[PDB]
Amino acid sequence: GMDYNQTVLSHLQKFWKHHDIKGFTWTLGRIVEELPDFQVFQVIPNHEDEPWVYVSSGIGQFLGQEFFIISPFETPEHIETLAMLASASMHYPDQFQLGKTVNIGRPWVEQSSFRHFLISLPYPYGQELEYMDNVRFFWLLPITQTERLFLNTHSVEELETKFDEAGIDYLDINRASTVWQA
Repeated sequence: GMDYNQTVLSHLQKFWKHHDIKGFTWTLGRIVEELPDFQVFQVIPNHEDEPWVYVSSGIGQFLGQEFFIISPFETPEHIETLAMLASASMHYPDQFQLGKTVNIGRPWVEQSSFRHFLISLPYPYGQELEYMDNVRFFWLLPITQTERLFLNTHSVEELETKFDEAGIDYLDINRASTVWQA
């Protein structure tokens, strides 16, 4: 509800003290029945060399975590994606845990080929963002289609090693895959 959403907003505002943050709500849609008062918060860049961050608010009251997307540009695609994930996480909470992949059902942004996220610790931001009393903030990291397939026969730890070693640019909608299979 409102009090919980304000706790999330305060948490984000404290972490990004000098950024404007916009909140979004629904008065129509899956949200209204399935997760009343759910919000998305948008952390707005101060300059062209900074990304946009979209953060859920409301999932953590049931799941113990919220999720965020780091985007190279402004797009309501992420608002739409997070509403879909709010519904999915209420139905299938076991699939919305660290180390799980999320099938977006479409590219994360239109021109990318990446259709999955890997639910990750918030490596770009650290522990000050990760924890807020009773609730954690996990990163929806886009992964390539071949990376997703790789996770069927290899661990998340192995993939995360490949990510560290490549130094993946998670803001590049066309970054190279870090894995190849025969």
